[PDB]
Amino acid sequence: PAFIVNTNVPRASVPDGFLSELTQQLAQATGKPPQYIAVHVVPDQLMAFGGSSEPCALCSLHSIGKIGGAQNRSYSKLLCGLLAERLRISPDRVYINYYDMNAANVGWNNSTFA
Amino acid sequence: PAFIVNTNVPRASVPDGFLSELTQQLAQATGKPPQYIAVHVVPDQLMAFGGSSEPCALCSLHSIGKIGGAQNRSYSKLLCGLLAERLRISPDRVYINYYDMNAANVGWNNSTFA
Amino acid sequence: PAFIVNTNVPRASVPDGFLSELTQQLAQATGKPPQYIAVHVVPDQLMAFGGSSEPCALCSLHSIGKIGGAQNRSYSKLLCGLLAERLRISPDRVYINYYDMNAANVGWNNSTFA
Repeated sequence: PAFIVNTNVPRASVPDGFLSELTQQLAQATGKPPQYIAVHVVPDQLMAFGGSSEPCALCSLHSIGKIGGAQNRSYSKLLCGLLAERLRISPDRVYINYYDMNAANVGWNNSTFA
Repeated sequence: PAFIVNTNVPRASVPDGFLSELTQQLAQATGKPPQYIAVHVVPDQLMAFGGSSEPCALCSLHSIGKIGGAQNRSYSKLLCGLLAERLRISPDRVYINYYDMNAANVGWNNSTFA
Repeated sequence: PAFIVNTNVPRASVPDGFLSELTQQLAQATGKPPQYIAVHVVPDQLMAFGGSSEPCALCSLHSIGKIGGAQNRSYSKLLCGLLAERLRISPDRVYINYYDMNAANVGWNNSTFA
């Protein structure tokens, strides 16, 4: 799974250990080994949410399965909670797009997961 | 909706008020309330379009509905127009990927839209 | 087609010519003229893969068709090879997501490709 967060929060406000925390919580949430979890945080962005430049985030979670109605509600509580606690972003200024990827459509290690 | 523009145009060439203009025009075009429109502009990128490093852009528009053949043509005229007027990017050096998101696959405010 | 690479490798480690090499090889691989290939490299990112911050990459390849099981295996061999040779990224620390776009969902030149 791959989790990406783009935010207008500055780099200095991203705590040491945040990528490691996301890796662990995402492994737990998705049930996938942490060795397969990729995380990417992009601070200092030029962004607005509802016209406003108050802290906000646009995110994505891509996974081969483990994506669905109940699972995605659960992920959103988890991830919005982490963004609120660690980056001081209000959950109502976060979008997370969930993508259920086909294994044939994910490249890794010179081949695909199919 | 969420609109992301990645461009090799430098930051200093992005005019003041650009994120607000995007937010407004996208609310009008999509019919969505402006409080739900998110916008993200990423200048100074290392990019090429058709092998050339002349001004170009790669963009995305994600929306829960309001995506389709005619609607996307209309969006592209609006958005290419704005990139041309405000960033001086030729419309023929812009790609815009459109995504119709299922409500269950968009997280916001600790839950999803489903 | 549009190919995006996000990496923690620093900007100074991206060799001269790399966007052109990508453009050329992708044109050959996809069969699309190079005039229609866009490439975007994003270095110096805050990323972890499998819990560690050795060189890694998260990439995407969007194309109108020319996406499928065998094709995508072939693209991954090519692209992981290039990231290994030019950026010194181990192919087991690369994910590439492949998107088969509908022509009506790709904006260009004030309209769509439909």
